[PDB]
Amino acid sequence: ARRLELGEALALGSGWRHVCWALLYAPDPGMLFGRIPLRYAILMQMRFDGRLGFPGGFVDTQDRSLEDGLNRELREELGEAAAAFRVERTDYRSSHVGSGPRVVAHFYAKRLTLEELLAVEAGATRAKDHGLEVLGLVRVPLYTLRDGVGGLPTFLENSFIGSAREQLLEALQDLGLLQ
Amino acid sequence: ARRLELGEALALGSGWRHVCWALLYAPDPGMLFGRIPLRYAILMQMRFDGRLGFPGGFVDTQDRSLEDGLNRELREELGEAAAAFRVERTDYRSSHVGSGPRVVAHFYAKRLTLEELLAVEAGATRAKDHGLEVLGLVRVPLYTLRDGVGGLPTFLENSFIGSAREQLLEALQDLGL
Ligand code: NA
Repeated sequence: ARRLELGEALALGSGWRHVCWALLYAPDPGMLFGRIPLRYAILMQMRFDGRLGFPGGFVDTQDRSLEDGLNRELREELGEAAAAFRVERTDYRSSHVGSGPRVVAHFYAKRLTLEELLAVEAGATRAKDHGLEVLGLVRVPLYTLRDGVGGLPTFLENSFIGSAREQLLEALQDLGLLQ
Repeated sequence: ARRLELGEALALGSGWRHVCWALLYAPDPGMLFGRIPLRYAILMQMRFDGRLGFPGGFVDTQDRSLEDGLNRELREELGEAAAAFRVERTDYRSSHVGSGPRVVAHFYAKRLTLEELLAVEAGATRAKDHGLEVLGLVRVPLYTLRDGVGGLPTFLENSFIGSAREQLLEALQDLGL
């Protein structure tokens, strides 16, 4: 897909929709079976349309900026625990020309505490969106199991919204969250 | 993949292993967007290997029964709120046998109240397996969006464990989908 600089993405015409996406993650010393290290807890969401994506949403008229809407979309999607933290410009990573009509996507990534992250998993089922535009949260498995396939490689065979799969890969590399 | 009656599978030597799956569902009057009926809320686990499947698991020998073992497995995976109900032999649907691995797979379905099922979802992250063998719970979308693609058919392009996708399609056919 077509990478764009943030400023050129804000410059696009009035017929463009802007959509904001957050990778929310925290460190995880946990060990699966006491032997495979999780390394980090990273969240993704099953969308209404059967696809895996990131938390976020379309920025609306009364949004004074990308971040105020992003955070607003998160609270609607994840519930009150999202209020504990605020995704900010420093967390911004990239902007992409999405798919379909005139849509451009902004990708953020925000390190939390494991308690913060867990507190968002635990309340996510009382949110406005849940059971409607949102079907379920899952953690991205960062390990590859003994048969060579189960874990991350298998998990990437799933359906992703737009280009989420590519943004995820890029972010695990840039943030060093594998190997 | 062959189909077996229960007593046939229960006769088989002790070294054969047993795996038991439960499809938990509940009527959901909900309307997605105000326009698309949900009909039923059904739950699926995303297992540790990246594959989606029903809650369930292997029986160990401290499990007396197919059902104790199944019901043991659900408490571990979904938490305390699984105790609201017990999956019984009356909810048995079928059994299947594989090629290579010597395991019989038994399939169950258990009708909940919607509040029962939401308590299972709400309580799910305090379950022992959460963040280890279970990565999270999804609902199954039973609709198809206008495009013929978004919804159930895309949900079906995910990766699944074993006979889950099939077991789901089987259960949807009986329910009136
Ligand atoms: Na599991």
